[PDB]
Amino acid sequence: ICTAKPRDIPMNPMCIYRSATNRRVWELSKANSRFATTFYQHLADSKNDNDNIFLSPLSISTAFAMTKLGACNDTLQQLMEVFKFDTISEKTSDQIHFFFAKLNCRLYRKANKSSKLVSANRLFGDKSLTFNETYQDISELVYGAKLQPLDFKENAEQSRAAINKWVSNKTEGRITDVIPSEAINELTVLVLVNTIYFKGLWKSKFSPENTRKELFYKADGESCSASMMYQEGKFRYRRVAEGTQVLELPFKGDDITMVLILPKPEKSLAKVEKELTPEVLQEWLDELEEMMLVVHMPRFRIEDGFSLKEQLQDMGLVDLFSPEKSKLPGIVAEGRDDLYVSDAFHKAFLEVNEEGSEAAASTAVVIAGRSLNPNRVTFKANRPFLVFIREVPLNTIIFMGRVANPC
Ligand SMILES: *[C@@H]1O[C@H](CO)[C@@H](O[C@@H]2O[C@H](CO)[C@@H](O[C@@H]3O[C@H](CO)[C@@H](O)[C@H](O[C@@H]4O[C@H](CO)[C@@H](O)[C@H](O)[C@@H]4O)[C@@H]3O)[C@H](O)[C@H]2NC(C)=O)[C@H](O)[C@H]1NC(C)=O
Ligand SMILES: *[C@@H]1O[C@H](CO)[C@@H](O[C@@H]2O[C@H](CO)[C@@H](O)[C@H](O)[C@H]2NC(C)=O)[C@H](O)[C@H]1NC(C)=O
Ligand SMILES: *[C@@H]1O[C@H](CO)[C@@H](O)[C@H](O)[C@H]1NC(C)=O
Repeated sequence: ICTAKPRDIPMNPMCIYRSATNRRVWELSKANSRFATTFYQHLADSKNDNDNIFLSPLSISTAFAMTKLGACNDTLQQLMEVFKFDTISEKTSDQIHFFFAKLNCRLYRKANKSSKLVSANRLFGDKSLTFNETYQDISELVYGAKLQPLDFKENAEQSRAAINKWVSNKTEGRITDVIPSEAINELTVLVLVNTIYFKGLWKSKFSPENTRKELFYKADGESCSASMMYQEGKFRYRRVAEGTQVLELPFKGDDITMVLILPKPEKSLAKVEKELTPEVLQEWLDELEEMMLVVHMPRFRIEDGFSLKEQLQDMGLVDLFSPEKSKLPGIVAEGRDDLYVSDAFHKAFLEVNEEGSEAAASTAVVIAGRSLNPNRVTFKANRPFLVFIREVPLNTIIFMGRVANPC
């Protein structure tokens, strides 16, 4: 529950780590964003400069915190480090989860229903096994993560298909193939899943009479018909250092806003992407002022889908993915120490139009399946701009991306 005190909810898991109440929530937002930034940069490195990039970093943190609940030692420590939970001012590693839940409460349970922002988590564990009873309870109590019994052992590729359809249902059709083909096997014990959906209407619309098809040129040497939108109004805006523009497009309500970032034409995104931090982002935010301006942005849809393994390994999640060293003895009943994350996937969808925006994303951590290779199917394109959908009052980057192809 959201309306509760720190001691009230007995959320003491197995392990623990070292290292008014509203300020906890806020410290976790700083943590989350630091992860978000860093995760973004590593992920950027993996991709081309001209490739699209979209994701919910909030989603990832959530799914990995869910996982954290049955972690121990060199798995629990790394989890806190990598996801900057070891930054929040509190001495115990089980205190993260009370605040994450409260953050989640603020995010997904508001009276202000200008824009729709929902989330659904769920554990899908093998049917034959028994899961630690405290584990289970906290999972559902803190995150809302019910445990659904699927037949990993026998009917494997249909349970892969049932988790995907579950995500699909919770993301209004947008997120369809979270779990890639052939990743859930006969040994798959548990699959931890997050889901976030957003849909907002602009605070000020783009009339559809003013949209114009104009052609877009890629770095390879190709053309596509972009659909530019147009509008004129007062918008929080700033031309910052190096001739970079930061424009903010608030949604009906003012609580959630889309924040664009475009570099001076000559320059690339790289410089800005390489120096991108939470501090940097808030600087610009504080700088912005109300301005009469003409906005031209595309009518477009981007979808991004990837594994988090290599990237997260790079930032320090090494034990968790390791078959020999991974430490997760709070999940099942006996302490099965053959629990290790095979692979973890993410998939996001962005759609911006005249009427507003729709964003969806999902994260699925898979315990003991296979670890497949990055399945890449995307093309490079020119002149990219960063997008960020954020919740103002609670300092959280919900979605975050780099649009690079508006067709
Ligand atoms: C994801 O799965 C959800 C269930 O867990 C499911 O949501 C439920 O869907 C039904 C839709 O049939 C919702 O019920 C609606 O309730 C109102 C009651 O006021 C009805 O008016 C409405 O029926 C429509 O109304 C007409 C009758 O005047 C009829 O002619 C129309 O054709 C139509 O049937 C529904 O009965 C229910 O509230 C939903 N929520 C829950 C929690 O159950 C989702 O559809 C599914 N989403 C996706 C994307 O798959
Ligand atoms: C489920 O996990 C809990 C902790 O995550 C385990 O219980 C703890 O066990 C130690 C002693 O063995 C006690 O000091 C703690 O107070 C226990 N917690 C509770 C709530 O009992 C528990 O052993 C696990 N259960 C199973 C079946 O494995
Ligand atoms: C891991 O942590 C538990 C308690 O936190 C401790 O008992 C154990 O010795 C640690 N090390 C290993 C290798 O398990």
